[PDB]
Amino acid sequence: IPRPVKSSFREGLTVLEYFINTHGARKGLADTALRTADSGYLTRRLVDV
DNA sequence: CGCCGTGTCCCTCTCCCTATAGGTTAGACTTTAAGTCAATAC
Repeated sequence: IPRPVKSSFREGLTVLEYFINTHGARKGLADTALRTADSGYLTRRLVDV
């Protein structure tokens, strides 16, 4: 996002900067959740082989 | 005229009432194993 956020968490974010941060936060959380299953399947296949 | 590669698509796997005939059980009668007492001997 080319804006970008220009406030630290000590100064306190504005409304739009926080709303922009929420994108990446939720994306990372969901990506981690799917990465667990990916790692599990890789482990199972390598164990079988 | 006669056969072979490439492409697309489909599919699969993963994360009512009546009438007859026959079998079943429940219920009571007489018999039997069972619980009981009284006298006795060592």
